[PDB]
Amino acid sequence: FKCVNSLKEDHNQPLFGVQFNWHSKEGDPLVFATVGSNRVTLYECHSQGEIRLLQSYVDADADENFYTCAWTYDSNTSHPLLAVAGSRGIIRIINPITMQCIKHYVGHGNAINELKFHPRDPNLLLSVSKDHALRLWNIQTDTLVAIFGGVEGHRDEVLSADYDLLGEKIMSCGMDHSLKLWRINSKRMMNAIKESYDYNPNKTNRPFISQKIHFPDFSTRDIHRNYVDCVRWLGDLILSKSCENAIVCWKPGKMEDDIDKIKPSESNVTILGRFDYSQCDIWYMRFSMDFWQKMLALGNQVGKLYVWDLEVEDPHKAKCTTLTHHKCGAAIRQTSFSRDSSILIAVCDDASIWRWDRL
Ligand SMILES: CN(C)[C@H]1CN([C@H]2CCc3cccc(F)c32)C[C@@H]1c1ccc(N2CCN(S(C)(=O)=O)CC2)cc1
Repeated sequence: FKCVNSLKEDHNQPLFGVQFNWHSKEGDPLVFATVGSNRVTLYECHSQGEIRLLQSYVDADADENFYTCAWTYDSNTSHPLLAVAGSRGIIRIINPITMQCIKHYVGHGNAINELKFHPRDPNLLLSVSKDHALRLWNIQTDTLVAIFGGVEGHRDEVLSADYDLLGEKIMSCGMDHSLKLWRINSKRMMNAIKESYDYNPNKTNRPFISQKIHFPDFSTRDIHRNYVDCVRWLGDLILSKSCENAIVCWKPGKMEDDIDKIKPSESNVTILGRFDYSQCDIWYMRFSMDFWQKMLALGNQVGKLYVWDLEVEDPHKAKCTTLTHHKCGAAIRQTSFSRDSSILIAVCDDASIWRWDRL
C-alpha cells in the first residue's frame, strides 16, 4: 500500500469509527463514513488520491459523542442506510443520501460502543452497551428482539461483538476481560425473530415482548488479561485483542472440538496463533478485516498501521507488513478496507483521515 492522501476534520476531536459502504452500487465511487465529535461524515474516493467531502449529519445535542457506525440497506427499496450511536445511548438511522435522520431507538439510554448488522438479514442490528448488555433490534418493525445480559452475562461495559458467517451466533467482549458466545439460531431466538417480523403495533394490542437471554453458550476469561476491545470471527475461529500488543487467534474447546457441540460449561480454549505488534497498549483500538476476510489491519497509538495477509494455510502463518508516514503520528482508533481491499482508510485521535491505495 502507498499513502495517497490525508485530511483533518474541523472539529479536532477523536475519530472513533470508519466504515466503507460495502453495499455501494456498481459504477458508483467507493464511499466511507467517519464518526467523531457529534457528527457523521461521508466521503467518496476518487482518482489521484482524491477524498471528496459530501455531507455530514450533526446531532442537535452538542454533548453527543458518536462512537460507532454501521451500513445496511432498506430491505424494500435497496437504498443504503447508516446507523450511528454513542454516548447518549441513542441509535440513529440516517439516510446517507440526504443525511436526514429517519428514526431512532433508545434502549435504557446508556452509551453504545459498537453497532453491527446481521450478515444475512439487513434489518437485524446488534448494539453493545456500557450497561453490560447487548441488544438485538429489528429495524423493519422497530422492535427490540432480545437483550443479552443477566448475572451470567457481562459484568462491565461491553466493547465489541461480531456475528459469525451465517449470523447463527454472536461473540461479545468487554471490560470484564471475558469473551462470551450467544447462539441466535436456538428455537427460542428464531421464534423471537419471526415474531418481531409479524409485529405491527397498529394491528394489535400487545406490546412486543423482548427475550431476556441471561446465559451465554460459552464464556472465557483465559485469552487476555485486560479489557477486550475488539472481536471478530474468522470462520469457526475467533480473533480478539486487548491492550497487550497482541491479536489472539483462538477457539472454544480443544483442538478437535466442533463449535456447534461446545456446551456452556466448556472450560477449555485452544490458541491457534498470536499476532504481535508494538505501541498499541492504550484501551479502545479496533482491528478490521476486508469483505472476503483475506486481510486484517490494526493501527497503533503512534500512527503506524499493521496489515496481515490471512490467505495462508493456518492462522499462525499470517504475513505482516507495516505502513508508516512521517506526518501520521496520532493514535489510529479504526481502519476500514474497501470491499475489494484496493483502499484502506485509517482514522485518528487528532481528527485526521489517511488513505492508503494498494500497489
Ligand atoms: C468505554 N468507553 C469509555 C470508550 C469506548 N470507545 C469506543 C469507540 C472507540 C472504541 C474502540 C474499541 C472499543 C470501544 F468500545 C470503543 C468510546 C469510549 C471512549 C471515550 C473517550 C476516549 N478518548 C479518546 C482519546 N482522547 S484524546 C484524543 O486524548 O482527547 C480522550 C478521549 C476513548 C474512548
